[PDB]
Amino acid sequence: GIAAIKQEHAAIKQEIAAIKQEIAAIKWEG
Amino acid sequence: GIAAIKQEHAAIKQEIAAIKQEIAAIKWEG
Amino acid sequence: GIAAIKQEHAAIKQEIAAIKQEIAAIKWEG
Ligand SMILES: [Cu+2]
Repeated sequence: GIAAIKQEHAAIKQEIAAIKQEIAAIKWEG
Repeated sequence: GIAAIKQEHAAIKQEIAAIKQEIAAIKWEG
Repeated sequence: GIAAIKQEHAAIKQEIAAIKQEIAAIKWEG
């Protein structure tokens, strides 16, 4: 139902935030 | 409700499109 | 409706998995 969808949004939003962190590291590490 | 979920989909979809643009720049800039 | 939302989640989840594959290739190819 709606609650299930909202829980999958939050997971997707955490997948995206981590991707953004990896992208930053690819550009700036070192 | 459903409308709220659809508005968070559209935001997620814009987060992803920008990520794809940054990935392209990482590979091809210069 | 809910089914439509679930179909857009699955698409988003495939967009993310491919992004993760491209990120891995950027780091490790070669
Ligand atoms: Cu969603």
